[PDB]
Amino acid sequence: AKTRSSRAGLQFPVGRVHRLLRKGNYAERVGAGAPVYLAAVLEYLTAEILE
DNA sequence: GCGCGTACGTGCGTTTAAGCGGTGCTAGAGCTGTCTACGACCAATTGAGCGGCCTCGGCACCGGGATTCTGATATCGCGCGTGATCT
Repeated sequence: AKTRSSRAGLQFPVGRVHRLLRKGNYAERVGAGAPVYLAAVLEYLTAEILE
């Protein structure tokens, strides 16, 4: 699978989250797992609200 | 506004443990050196996401109907008071 969400088994965009973390002036560098973790958390909260 | 009653406040006595000074021990926070692997950066490219258009059906509108339901009165039942009868 190409998309990083598919690798992480998520419906939210890991690539977009990584890009925002980088172009958000949050830190000099952004780990590889931070976008995955944040996408998973956002997906969980979205599902929790939508249920 | 009035009246009650009781529950905090003020004060004195007793008790507890906070506080201060002192010494000891070591746990971990900080610093230093070294090294590796993770991420930024770059290039290529292709595919996921977005804009737009179309179809359709979920829901907003309107009309008619069922359903509470809120308030009063009144009827009926129950309770209290007064009158009549019996003991």
